[PDB]
Amino acid sequence: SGFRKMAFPSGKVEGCMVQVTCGTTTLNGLWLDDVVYCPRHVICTSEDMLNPNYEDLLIRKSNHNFLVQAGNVQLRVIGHSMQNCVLKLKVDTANPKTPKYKFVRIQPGQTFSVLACYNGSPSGVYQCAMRPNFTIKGSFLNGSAGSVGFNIDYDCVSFCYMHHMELPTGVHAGTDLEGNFYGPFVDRQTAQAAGTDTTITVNVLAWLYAAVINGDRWFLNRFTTTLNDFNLVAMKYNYEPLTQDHVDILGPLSAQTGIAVLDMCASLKELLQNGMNGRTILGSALLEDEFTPFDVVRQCKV
Amino acid sequence: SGFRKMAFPSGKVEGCMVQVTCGTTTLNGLWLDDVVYCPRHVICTSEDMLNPNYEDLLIRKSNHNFLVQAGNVQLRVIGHSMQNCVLKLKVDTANPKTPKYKFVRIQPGQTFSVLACYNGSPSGVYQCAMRPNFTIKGSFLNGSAGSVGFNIDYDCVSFCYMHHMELPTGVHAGTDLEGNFYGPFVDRQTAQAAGTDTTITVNVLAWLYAAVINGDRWFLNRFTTTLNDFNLVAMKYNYEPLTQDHVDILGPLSAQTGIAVLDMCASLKELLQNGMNGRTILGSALLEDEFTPFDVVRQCKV
Repeated sequence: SGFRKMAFPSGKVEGCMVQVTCGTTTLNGLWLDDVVYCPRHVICTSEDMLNPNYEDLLIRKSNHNFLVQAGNVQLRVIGHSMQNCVLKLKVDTANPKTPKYKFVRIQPGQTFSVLACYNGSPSGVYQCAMRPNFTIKGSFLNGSAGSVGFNIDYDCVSFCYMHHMELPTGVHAGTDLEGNFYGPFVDRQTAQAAGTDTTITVNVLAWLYAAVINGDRWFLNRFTTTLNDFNLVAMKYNYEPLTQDHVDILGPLSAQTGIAVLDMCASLKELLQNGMNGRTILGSALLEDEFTPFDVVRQCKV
Repeated sequence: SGFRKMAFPSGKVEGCMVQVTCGTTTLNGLWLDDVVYCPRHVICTSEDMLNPNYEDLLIRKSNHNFLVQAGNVQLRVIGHSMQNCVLKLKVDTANPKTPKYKFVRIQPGQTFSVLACYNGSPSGVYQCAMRPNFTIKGSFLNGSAGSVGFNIDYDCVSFCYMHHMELPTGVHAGTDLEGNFYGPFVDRQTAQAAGTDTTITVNVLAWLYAAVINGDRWFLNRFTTTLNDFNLVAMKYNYEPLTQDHVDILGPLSAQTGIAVLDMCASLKELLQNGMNGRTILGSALLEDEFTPFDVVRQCKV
């Protein structure tokens, strides 16, 4: 037993990280088959981040202006093309370590692992969620751009995030591997800011089921609620609405614990309105919302 | 910006995990060079749980009774030995993925990355601290014994933990890689209890520094303290003693923030005597003690 924020094993992604350098600017790239993906802001210099004309910057670059190193193996670039807000650098050598993979765009509320990398070298792996306001609360220093987020299912890597930038409140914004940003953000210096964030209700319910599975059940009670009475309280506490589809998705955990979803909602309602009164749930004094139902099922097994 | 529980990249350790089966019992082993290390209770049957005599159980086993599979490769056991609570199975092939490595016995309060594995297949990675009472709070189900904990420094994997068992309170116990158990525990299914745990003071101070680096400053104040006076307060709250060597190890974080270590001690003292008044620090409503000073510098150093 036990329940922990767990990331996926990072080995399959580690062998895909490379360093991309354009002039004096270096960040990380993702080397799959004979293509290296990286944020397009690598082609800027200090006099360019204000209003970059990315189309014109890239045309004026030649293939020999991109220095791609996979460890100490130099990869020769033989084509460069725009992919929305990332670059696809074609190289002459296929990555021998390319895993089975797909590119997937994740929904707010879904989790993934992040391999934080600097200078093409992995530093750490951690788990995090795509927030409802399309940011992630990551841990990233300067040079982390091009670090990727991913899920792994039966040795297939589903890449879902590439890191681009830090917003003024310290949260992080980035794209999918098709180069489209999550949320309204742009890869320019603007006054852009994260919108107000909310709590991921279905995940908090999943985590309370995990707590029940782990023998932590002081917050269960005899009350039940309707879905709508729950959602009115949830709104008041800046929680996302719970849909019928979320209730259905919580079906497997409801069956395993014998606790109906709307009874757990009654528990959550009481926790929102009265607090924990000094108690903890799974070691936490706050309600945790970065575990999905799938994360609980995979970690708690049967 | 941002602060997350961050594990080391797991690739180097993933290539060392194998499956060891004896009869109906399966768990994980660690394959380095031509030796597989695994918990000795793989040789246990139903009648052996309360007081196994492991000398007897091992003599009743031949090299052929041990099935080792690395991926889809059967490894031939050509030798078997018991050292303390682990078994060393000599196999006929050296692991080609053996990383540069060492075996180390970690000290209480130190942290490590755990690669949780079932059937020889890594499932997840997460951070754990060796508690002062020599347990860890992990996430381990049946079949996870032989999962390892490790740190990585300059491509060298320092193995510090092999998982063996779960105590009745739901916390975890295991050995170093020479098979010596952390704490007074024994690998048998008896009523065992850990001592009351204490809080790892140097790590709380490290995390307060992480909070300051990330913009939380509300708990700072002008009071300072002696090391001696603070340690009287720590003793009163079941906090570990702070040594002068802890103070030295916090110096890089005092340097980056401008807060003298004994001033941070004064802040911690006020936090313990008053609580947080519903405020949070780095997102938590509790003081967190599972980050070492090195852990904070790894994520925060400019």
